[PDB]
Amino acid sequence: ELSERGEKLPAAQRRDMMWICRDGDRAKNHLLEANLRLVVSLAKRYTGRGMAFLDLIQEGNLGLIRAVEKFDYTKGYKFSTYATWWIR
DNA sequence: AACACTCGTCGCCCAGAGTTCACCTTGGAGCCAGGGACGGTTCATTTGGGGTGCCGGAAACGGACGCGTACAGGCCGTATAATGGGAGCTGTCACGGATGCA
Repeated sequence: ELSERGEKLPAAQRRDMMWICRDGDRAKNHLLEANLRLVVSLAKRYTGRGMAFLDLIQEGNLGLIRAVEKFDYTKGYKFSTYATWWIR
């Protein structure tokens, strides 16, 4: 929003925003690397037909990306239950 | 064993078979002369008929044209919890050389 129709942002008001942006992206990454184990545990079951183990794993990884992007913590549910549907 | 009769065979002699040799007729075979009518040709009609180009238009007909419907394929989302694969079967030998360790 500040890019066009903004203000000459001072350093105190710019560096903090940049830092929190990087922090959020890093936290997202961290959750993904945490839950790849759930991804592989789910994808182990669909083997033996069509495509290979690693292809299934990477498709589950894409599904996990989608699940994290569309997750909602306010609902007070464990993340695994929501992510399983998207992985599948 | 002694004795007294009738029949082919031939020649000859006269008449015609039928054949030749050899005489008169007469229906010609055709040759030409003359006269149709005749069928092939040609040319006058003769209006009975074929003919037609185009259209008013009536109706089919071919298609455009606009606007509805139809599954096929695609996108999307599902909130207890569910957090590291089965399986592979492997009896070769020669052997040159790199090669990871010596």
